[PDB]
Amino acid sequence: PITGLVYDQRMMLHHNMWDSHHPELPQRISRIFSRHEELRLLSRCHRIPARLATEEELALCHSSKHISIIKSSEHMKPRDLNRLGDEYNSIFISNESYTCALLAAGSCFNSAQAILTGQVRNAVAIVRPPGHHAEKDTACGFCFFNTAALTARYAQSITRESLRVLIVDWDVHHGNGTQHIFEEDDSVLYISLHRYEDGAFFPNSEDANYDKVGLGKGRGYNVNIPWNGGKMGDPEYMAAFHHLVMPIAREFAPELVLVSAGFDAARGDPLGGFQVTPEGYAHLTHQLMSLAAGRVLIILEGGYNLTSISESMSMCTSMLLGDSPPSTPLKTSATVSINNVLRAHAPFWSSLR
Ligand SMILES: CC(C)N(Cc1ccc(C(=O)NO)cc1)S(=O)(=O)c1cc(F)c(F)c(F)c1F
Ligand SMILES: [K+]
Ligand SMILES: [K+]
Ligand SMILES: [Zn+2]
Repeated sequence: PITGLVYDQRMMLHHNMWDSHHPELPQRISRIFSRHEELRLLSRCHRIPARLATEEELALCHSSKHISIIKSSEHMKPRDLNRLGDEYNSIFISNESYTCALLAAGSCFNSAQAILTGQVRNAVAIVRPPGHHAEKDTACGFCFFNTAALTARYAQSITRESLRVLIVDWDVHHGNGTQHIFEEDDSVLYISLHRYEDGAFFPNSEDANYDKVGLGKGRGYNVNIPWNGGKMGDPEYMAAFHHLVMPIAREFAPELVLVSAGFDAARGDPLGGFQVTPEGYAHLTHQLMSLAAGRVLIILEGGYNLTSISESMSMCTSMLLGDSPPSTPLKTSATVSINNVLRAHAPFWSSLR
């Protein structure tokens, strides 16, 4: 009945040479770690060591070319780091970026290992850079390799290839890379909540809309819950979990739950525009703990208000440790969104009928 925690300050070395105020700050992870200490959560966890992902583990989800190109940045001069970064959508690169992305992924592998070997029940991974925009063949949106996707495949690689993994992605952005990597896969259920605004919200693709339900054997195993019409918060997220995430997840009956846990839907986030509270994130975590015999790994993705993400992710760890959850009409467009997803997925999930 133990909660694992992974954090390594080396992941702070990834930085933006040209704009030291870029919102994907090194101190994102140290602020979260400090708040865990400050709230006396750290001493209640089992510390799991960070490690580098291997290049063969990266090949679970990424092409050898993508791996080689990102690895080549390790010794690039600033001019070439700027040029390579600019070939992607919203990427900055320093000489330490590749190392840090390996550390983020390997830390989560070690956390998934600790859960699956029974050394801990659940775990939290305070990692950067994030992962969920990363595609098989390209970097995107502050992400180099798809940490959560890789962790799902790593978990399958040490148990069975068809181990049922649920990925709940509550970062305010669509995890396009995660969706694409698993789009034909019935072993990995991807559920994303994200601001959409009819394609105007980053990453600006109709791939994030509710009618993208998966392909082939994966049809039904991709659930997009897209928000339109401005600011959402706890009522909308609790409703989406009650009508959609939890009924589908229970029917899927995952053997492992990964949370792509960006905290940029948080109150105070400058990039998400939403108002999910730390208590709200606590309740979302508490709900997910009812799945997979409690085998839940929470993985930091985005989230840019340092105070918001520190309080929100700490509230999640508090829930993993077994603490009692803390203590409103939906916006009309949120009801429309939830009903659109319900109609899209009732063909595949009996719990929605
Ligand atoms: C496009 C916009 C949404 N951004 C990129 C982004 C990507 C991923 C996440 C995330 O959290 N994904 O899960 C959050 C933000 S930006 O930060 O505001 C931004 C930063 C810059 F440095 C720029 F030069 C620039 F033009 C710019 F738009
Ligand atoms: K998401
Ligand atoms: K899928
Ligand atoms: Zn995000």
